[PDB]
Amino acid sequence: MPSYKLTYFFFRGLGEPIRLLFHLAGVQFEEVRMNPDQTWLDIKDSTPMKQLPVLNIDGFELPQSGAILRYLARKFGFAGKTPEEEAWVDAVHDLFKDFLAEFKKFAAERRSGEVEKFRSEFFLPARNTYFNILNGLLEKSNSGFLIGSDITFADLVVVDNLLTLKNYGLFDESEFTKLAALREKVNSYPGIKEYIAKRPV
Amino acid sequence: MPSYKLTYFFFRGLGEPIRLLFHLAGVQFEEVRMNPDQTWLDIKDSTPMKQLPVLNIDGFELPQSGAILRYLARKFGFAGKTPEEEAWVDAVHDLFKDFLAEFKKFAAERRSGEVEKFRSEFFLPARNTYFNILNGLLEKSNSGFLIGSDITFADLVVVDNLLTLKNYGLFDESEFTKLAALREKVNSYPGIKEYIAKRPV
Repeated sequence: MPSYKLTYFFFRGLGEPIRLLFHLAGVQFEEVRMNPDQTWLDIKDSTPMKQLPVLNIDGFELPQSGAILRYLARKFGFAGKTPEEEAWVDAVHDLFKDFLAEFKKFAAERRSGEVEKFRSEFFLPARNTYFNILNGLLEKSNSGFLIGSDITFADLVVVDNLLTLKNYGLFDESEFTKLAALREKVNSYPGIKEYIAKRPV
Repeated sequence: MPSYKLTYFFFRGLGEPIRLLFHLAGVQFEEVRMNPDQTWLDIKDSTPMKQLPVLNIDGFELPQSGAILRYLARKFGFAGKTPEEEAWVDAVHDLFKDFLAEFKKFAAERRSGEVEKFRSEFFLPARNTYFNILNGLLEKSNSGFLIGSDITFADLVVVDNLLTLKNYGLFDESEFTKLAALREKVNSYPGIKEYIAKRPV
């Protein structure tokens, strides 16, 4: 009877996929919320790698969303259907992390200073390429999920971001029929539909 | 008999740890150095996720430095022992990556445009934090390696960067008696030692 504990912030950011993961695998976990508006230095300074989220499973401590995602997805069997698919999961995820950093660069710079769609020409190009690679796997894929015969933590990681992307008005569900379908596919997926349901919008 | 190719540029960059792995392991692979100053637009486009390095095991491709490392590292036996140990290697790897992103963020500003040490007093707080969490493991270590009873692909990734940081003068072997200690253990490691001896200084 192992108990799972995830310490993270109020928002979705990096921990949401891990959340959707636990729900996808239907394994109950206890979430200790943190306040980024009232966090104490000594408390953050005592986190495994001085940053959240952090997983706790009967003693074991694991920081780094990426690491955590895989650790659980691995146990719950949503890390990949074979040693080679798993690596592609790790692949799409890395692509994500890469883009995620290009996005944050935009998001954190569109409130700096005034026509500046100029810097919106580092992002759109990047976002576009990103979407191509994603539409490449989608173009192929015969299951609806990015890679594999089923859903993997790569589908989560990518869509949760299509959400925030959407909210920053950087993702028009229209123009991107394919990704749209995926977002739909993973949101309606049992375990997540119920979760995304009562989820503080 | 399948063949192991790695496509990547003339320099160390992101692919070097993968190279260190194939040697440290002893598995035979061939390198396809690519010209960063000659990549024909359409050549880049037809790459798995339009980016190098790329692992090839006979018409099987793996598009991510991290995906490629973990993939091989698992097959080769340097991903970590127990699942919990592996998760930490994955975590220390993610950390390195978070850090790497800062280093670039510096090197860039380090020659753009003016004694902007302020950005350099934005880099150090990232630099040090990184080094600390890195020291914590290094202490808790009984092997002399970041995590586990032996070497891990995580170390490969960490020491390499320590070298390049060195070249950028952002690291002093004596100032950091521990991290330096680590770097020695990896370079001298049987297999790596040979290889690094024959690579372009």
